[PDB]
This record gives sequence, C-alpha cells and structure tokens, in this order.
Amino acid sequence: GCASDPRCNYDHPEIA
Repeated sequence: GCASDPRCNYDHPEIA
C-alpha cells in the first residue's frame, strides 16, 4: 500500500 504514497515511491522503489 505504502508504494501508493508519493513519498513511498521514492522510499520503496523496489515495491513500486
């Protein structure tokens, strides 16, 4: 779910 966060896409790229 976090991957959906614009701040997560940068923190968890491997996920998104």
